[PDB]
Amino acid sequence: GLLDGKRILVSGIITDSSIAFHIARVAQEQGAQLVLTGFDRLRLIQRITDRLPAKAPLLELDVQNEEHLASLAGRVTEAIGAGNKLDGVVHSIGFMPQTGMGINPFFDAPYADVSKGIHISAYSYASMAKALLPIMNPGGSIVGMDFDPSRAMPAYNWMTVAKSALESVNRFVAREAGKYGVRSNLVAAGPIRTLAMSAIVGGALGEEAGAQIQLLEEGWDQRAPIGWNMKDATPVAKTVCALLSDWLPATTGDIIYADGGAHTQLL
Amino acid sequence: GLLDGKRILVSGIITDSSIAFHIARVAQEQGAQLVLTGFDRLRLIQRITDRLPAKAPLLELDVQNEEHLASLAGRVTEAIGAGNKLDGVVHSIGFMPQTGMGINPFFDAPYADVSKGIHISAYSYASMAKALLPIMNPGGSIVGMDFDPSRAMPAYNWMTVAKSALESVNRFVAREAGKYGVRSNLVAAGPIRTLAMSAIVGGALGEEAGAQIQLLEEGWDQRAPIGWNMKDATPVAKTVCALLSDWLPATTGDIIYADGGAHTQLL
Amino acid sequence: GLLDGKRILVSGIITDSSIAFHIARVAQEQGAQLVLTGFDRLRLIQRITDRLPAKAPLLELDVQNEEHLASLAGRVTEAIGAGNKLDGVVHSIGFMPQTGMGINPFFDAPYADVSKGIHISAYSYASMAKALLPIMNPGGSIVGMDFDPSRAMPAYNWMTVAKSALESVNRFVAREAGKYGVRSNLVAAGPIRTLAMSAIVGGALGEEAGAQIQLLEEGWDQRAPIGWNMKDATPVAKTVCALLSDWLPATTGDIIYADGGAHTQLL
Amino acid sequence: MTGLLDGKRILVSGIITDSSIAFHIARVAQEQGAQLVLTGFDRLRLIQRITDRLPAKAPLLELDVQNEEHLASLAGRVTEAIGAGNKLDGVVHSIGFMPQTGMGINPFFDAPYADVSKGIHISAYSYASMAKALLPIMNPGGSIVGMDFDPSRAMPAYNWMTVAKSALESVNRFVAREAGKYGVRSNLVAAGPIRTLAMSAIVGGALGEEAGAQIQLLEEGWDQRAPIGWNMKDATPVAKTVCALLSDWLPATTGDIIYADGGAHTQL
Ligand SMILES: NC(=O)c1ccc[n+]([C@@H]2O[C@H](COP(=O)([O-])OP(=O)(O)OC[C@H]3O[C@@H](n4cnc5c(N)ncnc54)[C@H](O)[C@@H]3O)[C@@H](O)[C@H]2O)c1
Ligand SMILES: NC(=O)c1ccc[n+]([C@@H]2O[C@H](COP(=O)([O-])OP(=O)(O)OC[C@H]3O[C@@H](n4cnc5c(N)ncnc54)[C@H](O)[C@@H]3O)[C@@H](O)[C@H]2O)c1
Ligand SMILES: NC(=O)c1ccc[n+]([C@@H]2O[C@H](COP(=O)([O-])OP(=O)(O)OC[C@H]3O[C@@H](n4cnc5c(N)ncnc54)[C@H](O)[C@@H]3O)[C@@H](O)[C@H]2O)c1
Ligand SMILES: NC(=O)c1ccc[n+]([C@@H]2O[C@H](COP(=O)([O-])OP(=O)(O)OC[C@H]3O[C@@H](n4cnc5c(N)ncnc54)[C@H](O)[C@@H]3O)[C@@H](O)[C@H]2O)c1
Ligand SMILES: Cc1cc(=O)oc2cc(OCc3cn(Cc4ccc(Oc5ccccc5)c(O)c4)nn3)ccc12
Ligand SMILES: Cc1cc(=O)oc2cc(OCc3cn(Cc4ccc(Oc5ccccc5)c(O)c4)nn3)ccc12
Ligand SMILES: Cc1cc(=O)oc2cc(OCc3cn(Cc4ccc(Oc5ccccc5)c(O)c4)nn3)ccc12
Ligand SMILES: Cc1cc(=O)oc2cc(OCc3cn(Cc4ccc(Oc5ccccc5)c(O)c4)nn3)ccc12
Repeated sequence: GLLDGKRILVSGIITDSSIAFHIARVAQEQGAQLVLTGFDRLRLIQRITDRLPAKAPLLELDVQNEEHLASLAGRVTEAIGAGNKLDGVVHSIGFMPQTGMGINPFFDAPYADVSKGIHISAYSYASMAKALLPIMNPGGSIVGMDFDPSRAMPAYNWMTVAKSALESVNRFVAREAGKYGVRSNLVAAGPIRTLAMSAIVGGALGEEAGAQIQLLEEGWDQRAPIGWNMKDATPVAKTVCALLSDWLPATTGDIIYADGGAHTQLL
Repeated sequence: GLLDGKRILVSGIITDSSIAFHIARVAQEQGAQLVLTGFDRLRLIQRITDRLPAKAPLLELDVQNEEHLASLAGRVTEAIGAGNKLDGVVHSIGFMPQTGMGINPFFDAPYADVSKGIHISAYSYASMAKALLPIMNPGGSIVGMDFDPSRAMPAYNWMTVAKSALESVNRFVAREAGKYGVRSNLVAAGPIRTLAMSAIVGGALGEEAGAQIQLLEEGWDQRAPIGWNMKDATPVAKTVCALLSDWLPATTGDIIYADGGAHTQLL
Repeated sequence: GLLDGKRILVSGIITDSSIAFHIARVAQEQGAQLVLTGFDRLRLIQRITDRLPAKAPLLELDVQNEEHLASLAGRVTEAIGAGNKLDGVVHSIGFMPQTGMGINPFFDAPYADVSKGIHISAYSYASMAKALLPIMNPGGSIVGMDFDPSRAMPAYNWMTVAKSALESVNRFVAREAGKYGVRSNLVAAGPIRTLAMSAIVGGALGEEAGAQIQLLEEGWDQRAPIGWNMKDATPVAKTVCALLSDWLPATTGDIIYADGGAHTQLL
Repeated sequence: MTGLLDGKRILVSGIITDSSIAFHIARVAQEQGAQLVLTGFDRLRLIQRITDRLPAKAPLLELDVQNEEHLASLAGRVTEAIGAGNKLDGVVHSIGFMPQTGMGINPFFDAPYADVSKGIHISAYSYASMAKALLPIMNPGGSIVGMDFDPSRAMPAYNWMTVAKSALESVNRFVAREAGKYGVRSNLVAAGPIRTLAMSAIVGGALGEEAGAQIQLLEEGWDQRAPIGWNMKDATPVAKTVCALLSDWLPATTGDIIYADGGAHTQL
């Protein structure tokens, strides 16, 4: 049990393809006791989370809702029991309106759209850490999901901007989390076919979704020295669990790349 | 005449200490014909800009005002004359509310304040390029001001997140501007005593402002192999002019460090 | 056991303070079956390895001796039993002559000395992977020890160049290892009081050794959001074991920073 | 005053053919008023014919960066060429070499250290040894510029030259620490691909039958990646970037890398 006895809050399950679903599955297989947070369709998410290896309380969390955030630690504490604290927090949340993605012109995305995406995808990492650090044990770990935004790329558009914001937020979350003996890190994952990829990325690409996703999949697997499988979230979930474990105890404010080594190779 | 006969739009002048004031001064000393944009205190900005080596048309430009941005190209064309286009555009604009700066807790900055800062400091780089690219000549150059946000640091707080988003925005503006034969780059300057430093950073640092700024100047100057004088914007102004000129014609989506070499040295 | 049943080669032990000694100890506490390699003071190394939880075979390996490298895989197979292969390889080797370190002028290190340092510290990562890759199992992992060379610093001098070379070598060794299903990563560790730190770094600093090392420990701990203990190799050793495990299976050609997050913070 | 490098005395090393990056650096620097001192290696009679194709006449000095005597006499020979009492305002290092075993389709692991070490000596250590030799005859406000090819990520064919470029980048950061004492800047120009003798003879030669396909993929792929396009046949943009660094217009940039690659390294 890599996470045996650890109490871990995992956010971001929307379907069984979600990276958070696989983080939760691997974490439960490794002995973690989970609290899950879901957004919007809690009744559908409930149905999905029933397919996880073990039962886990499901709490509603809209990161844009200040009352959900203010009552969060209290709702987590009643779910895990008084006296118990969290050892891990998984932020696997992202959003960007379709206007800030795909073939929609980069300059045409209104700031209202971009700002909502930045709020959910980047600011929410600080807001979740602010709400959960008061109930985190020393030695704990906060992990957020990133997609390497160091270079501009096709389709990802304003989400790349949101991920660059996220990386910077992570380094500041590490400064605040250090006061609690808590580490804060991002897992920069390769492309995994999720509902976000299909509905947000795919949908915003339209006529170009097929070619772009094919080129992304073939190019990523070629670039990755050990290959990359866009339909297998397990290596990403295992990396998130390594950061939640006690086996990366000196890493904070950082980014672990679970991308097959793709970011290290030009071609 | 490094910028001889170039029509250059310079935004960001508020006082004679502004980085945009020194860029405007150096650019005019190099033969550039300027169009200056100012925000909020245009009567006072007219007084400051009257101190430049040559008088230049001053236009109002609030980067949050959609009408100012939509009318920008037409107002510039009216200033430079029909049939003329801009060769350079300088974005030297930044803002971050007090809550997102200094000794005020990072976690206590509301997203409304952070979003306002990201709008002005990062999104406006894309909205200014979108407004001005249709009126820019091939071979042109768009330059924005950055402050190395790759590592977290005391006091800079959410402005670091805005600069990280700005760096990502710049890489996407480079893609769009490339279609016009225009380069887009950021100049990451070392610290310079401007109104933004004293009023925004210093204001948010409270009683710890004098010591933190003195510590920053000494540290930066010690780390920089060629030294650093935060009272002198000229080295920074010259670096922006090098980017506006045809002497860096193969550089786009990039950050040029005008910081004394500080970011290349640990101690 | 995180490394249950894995056969791992650990090079680089000279004293019980060596980072490789703690990597070997932690790997053995986690079920790894080790094969140890040592250089020059084999008798001392044998006494040192007698302090490890389990007595592992000790193999002579001077990384500048082509006979030792050409016979390495055969000697390793004699040690771990024919029919058995390595699951992991740890490179924890470094050397730089005194002229290429400390207060000795950077410009005065003769190339013969710098080349020796680069050969042991950087090229040996590729020569070790070349010898051991044919006897490594798919899923295997090669880990090297690095010290963040992205920025110049005092005293490290030509060893910073050797580490920059090593980071590049690591990225190519990942291209080669990838075809065998083997990962290749580096652990950029924070400062640890080892024999190399006192004899090589401290030795080259002269009478400035205590003050410089005291400043390094204080500065590193100050910068690390989770703190840093120069007398504690265990967090570093734990990180190397995480890379040797199946829990980072999508990371290759990469660098994981086991430095307390110090590289992500300016101050 | 009249030219970006007016009145500056600049040493330019690395000219071998008129396609060399150093040749175009020399040409553009002379076009901007720089008085040059050129350095050449091995084929000095052939190089003298190449250096006569430049806009203005410049002295040509022999310099094998692996030769202690050429380095020890260098500042003296430069002082003789520019006149005593005059100093260099710039130094350009556009030198590189890596034996075939360390390049192309030759297996990365089979490159012997003797070969790799020669390449790192010529391509990375020499940047420090040239600075050590020329900093004592450089003026405050001076500038040392070296040539780099972005080694932050592994790539096909570049193999051990990537390792030398990584070492060079780290050397440049330390050369900045030393040059700073003299008020001199030290930077690299990470240029995009340019059709030079090194590309054809060393890279192409090491690529064997894959030379044409890899060069065509490199050429078109870089142009595509670069938001402003990239012309592998035009070294002028790179030459202008080196002159920009040798000028007084990047006065606060040291120990750094300026990318003259059309922006390609910023795009995935
Ligand atoms: N799928 C990939 O290839 C990939 C790669 C790298 C990083 N990521 C990151 O992984 C994370 C999860 O994405 P995914 O690919 O698993 O997709 P997904 O669609 O399964 O997950 C996105 C999640 O964000 C949640 N979310 C959106 N708005 C929210 C709000 N206001 N409040 C709370 N939750 C909200 C959704 O409910 C959903 O569970 C995101 O941060 C994403 O950017 C994904
Ligand atoms: N001063 C430094 O040390 C330093 C260092 C690195 C980068 N920078 C950057 O330089 C730029 C200019 O800052 P400065 O230091 O010269 O300070 P400054 O106060 O002189 O400049 C900031 C400018 O932003 C303008 N601005 C604010 N909100 C705006 C809006 N809504 N629309 C249009 N303009 C708006 C202000 O009117 C002012 O002219 C900023 O991007 C800043 O982050 C400054
Ligand atoms: N100590 C630190 O603070 C620190 C920090 C980051 C990285 N590192 C790296 O970790 C590694 C281990 O060093 P350490 O700090 O544990 O010091 P150490 O003195 O314990 O180990 C250095 C080892 O290198 C071996 N070595 C030297 N020349 C060799 C050769 N020719 N062939 C084979 N082995 C050879 C020595 O025998 C010794 O075992 C080195 O690569 C070092 O640069 C150390
Ligand atoms: N050509 C490109 O695409 C490209 C791209 C980026 C960087 N670079 C770098 O630019 C520099 C110049 O290369 P180039 O492309 O102009 O090729 P080139 O063949 O024209 O120049 C290489 C030069 O190095 C010289 N040299 C080799 N060994 C030497 C020694 N022992 N002493 C002195 N000089 C020596 C050669 O004589 C020649 O003048 C090299 O450092 C190269 O790595 C080239
Ligand atoms: C290199 C490359 C080659 C190519 O041919 O095409 C590309 C297309 C790309 O851009 C589009 C994209 C990003 N990804 C990975 C992902 C998918 C879902 C994510 O979750 C989200 C959650 C909310 C909002 C938006 C996204 C996410 O953050 C990352 N897949 N598709 C990126 C790179 C290339
Ligand atoms: C290393 C260090 C040591 C130390 O003791 O203290 C520090 C304080 C720092 O953070 C505070 C800061 C940043 N600077 C530089 C600047 C000043 C004005 C800017 O303009 C703005 C425009 C709008 C909004 C906000 C700022 C700007 O973008 C950057 N000066 N003050 C950063 C680093 C250290
Ligand atoms: C910021 C700072 C302040 C200060 O006052 O002083 C410093 C000295 C530093 O540079 C010197 C150094 C590096 N370290 C960490 C290490 C120690 C041993 C290693 O092993 C080796 C094996 C073979 C050869 C050389 C070293 C090693 O690779 C890294 N400790 N000392 C770096 C930074 C500062
Ligand atoms: C992106 C990409 C796509 C692709 O399909 O293929 C590639 C092949 C590459 O690697 C091979 C190479 C590097 N270049 C650029 C150069 C050419 C000459 C140089 O000068 C030297 C001086 C002495 C010794 C060796 C080289 C030099 O430093 C860099 N041209 N060929 C690199 C990148 C790609």
